[PDB]
Amino acid sequence: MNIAELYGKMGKHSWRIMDAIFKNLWDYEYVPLQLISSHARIGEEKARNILKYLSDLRVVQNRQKDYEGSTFTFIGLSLYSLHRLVRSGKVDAIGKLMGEGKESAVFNCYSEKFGECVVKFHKVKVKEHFSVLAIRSARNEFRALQKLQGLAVPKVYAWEGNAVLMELIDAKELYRVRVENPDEVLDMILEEVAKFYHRGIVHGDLSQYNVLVSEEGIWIIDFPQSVEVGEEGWREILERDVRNIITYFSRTYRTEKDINSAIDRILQE
Ligand SMILES: Nc1ncnc2c1ncn2[C@@H]1O[C@H](COP(=O)(O)OP(=O)(O)OP(=O)(O)O)[C@@H](O)[C@H]1O
Repeated sequence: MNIAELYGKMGKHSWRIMDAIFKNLWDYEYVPLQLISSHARIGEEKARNILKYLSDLRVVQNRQKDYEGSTFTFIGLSLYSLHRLVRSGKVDAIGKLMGEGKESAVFNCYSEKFGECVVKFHKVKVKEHFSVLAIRSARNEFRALQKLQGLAVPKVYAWEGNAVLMELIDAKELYRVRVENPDEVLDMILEEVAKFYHRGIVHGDLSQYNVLVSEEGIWIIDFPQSVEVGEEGWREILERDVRNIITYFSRTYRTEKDINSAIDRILQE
């Protein structure tokens, strides 16, 4: 069922129940029914009924093991985030899915103010909380993009929940394009990485899947794993972006660039 049809099934009472989940995410995964109810100002039995219906529509997940509590699914938190974008007047209509995998769903959408955009809905210290982590990814991407404005990255328009609204780039992933000047394209990527670094940003997942290319040039996208220069492991993360992109060019084009020199060059600037 499309996100636009799901959006159409939501009434004001539904939105207010979901606001009440969202505002309490910071201190529960499963927000207790009693608090959803007290925040939304909707009676308990009726809140319970709205939630069971939201569950049938896969917007929330309701649990009853320790206590009656509710949290967003991916679809739900995305729907809610879109809602906040629509109410801020930044989006008018959501459009068709452009792609989805492991980390995000990316939709086309149209804005009167910003034109034809994408909205990217994000999914996903002890190494072994879905909503708060997806919203932190979203926000991280948004701030990185903001600090990078003016370079070859999308213009960024807004952030709500797990959603970032940004400019549609008319270009394809590097991986899907055979370039005939690979050395120059590799150098234009490394130069942009140097400009990120001068702005205090490391991309954090640079690859052939998030450099976009056309006749016009390249763009870099996808910044939810980006860190600031000075954060823990930043330098090793920058090295991994440089090594990885250079390795992709070596494998695909037998480009000859030396990894350690490329990094030293970026770092000394
Ligand atoms: N601003 C945009 N303009 C054009 N297409 C985009 C834009 N943002 C995302 N896309 C398309 O959607 C795909 C997935 O988005 P993105 O790479 O940012 O998310 P991801 O979840 O990290 O996936 P990936 O592994 O491909 O990097 C892109 O590789 C690209 O083809």
